[PDB]
Amino acid sequence: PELPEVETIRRTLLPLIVGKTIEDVRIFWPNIIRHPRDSEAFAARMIGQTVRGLERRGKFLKFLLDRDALISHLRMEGRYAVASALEPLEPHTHVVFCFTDGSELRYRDVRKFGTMHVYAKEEADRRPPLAELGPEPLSPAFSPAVLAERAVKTKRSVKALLLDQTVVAGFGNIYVDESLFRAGILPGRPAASLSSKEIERLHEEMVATIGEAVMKGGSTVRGTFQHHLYVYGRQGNPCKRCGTPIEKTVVAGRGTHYCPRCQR
DNA sequence: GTAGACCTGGAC
DNA sequence: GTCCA
DNA sequence: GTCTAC
Ligand SMILES: [Zn+2]
Repeated sequence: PELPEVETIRRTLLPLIVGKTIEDVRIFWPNIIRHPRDSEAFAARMIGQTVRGLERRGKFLKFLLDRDALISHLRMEGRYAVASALEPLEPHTHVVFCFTDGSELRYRDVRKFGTMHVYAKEEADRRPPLAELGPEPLSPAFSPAVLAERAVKTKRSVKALLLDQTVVAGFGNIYVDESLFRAGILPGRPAASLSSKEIERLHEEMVATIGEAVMKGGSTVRGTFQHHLYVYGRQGNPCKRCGTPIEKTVVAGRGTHYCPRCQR
């Protein structure tokens, strides 16, 4: 899940929990709770608070309660669902919040990588993990200029620069490869070796890609945007623009898909 | 930079 | 049995 | 998806 997936979850979950008051919280896999460290304290501070709103910052979901904010990261398998407290839980359910009306919010995560933090509202943006986070791609904060300042100062690949959440928030393996394809730029190339015409071009393809994926409810990998993917997950398949077999190597320590003729 | 963690169930 | 994200 | 260790 990247910005489009996390943003879709946000729009689809808010109306199912707004106004509900928390009555109890249960943890079946402690390590998921990062702050406060003691999972018993995390559970007790939320009791009695009402869900007032739900926001997003990069790839993080930000639950807004009475005085606190709950910060949740889904990593690779994390998923949410609301249901009746009288029915059986699905497997791999590690954290559950029970509301005073008999319903509950369930969090599942097969690999157990997800994380959760909670702080008073006014302190959330000044502390980890949201503190040293970059600007939103669909906002004036992100521009061709703000993308150059960072590129003209490093040897690392251009893909390695886009995966970094401090540079720009929200992009992942799927949308980084797609964006670089639409811009005609090889992923393994140096960030400093990019011209101005390329920078602006890359900025424009990232905005148009993230925007499109959102209007389609994200992509279903592992939702209808996966039908619009050009390179991701298409090793040894004819390119949609030129017909050259898509290739797959390894850049920045991650699997990488690209077209050898279209990108350069 | 690229293995190596942190975990687990479908792929081949 | 075993390699993958 | 991220963080850490040669
Ligand atoms: Zn091509």
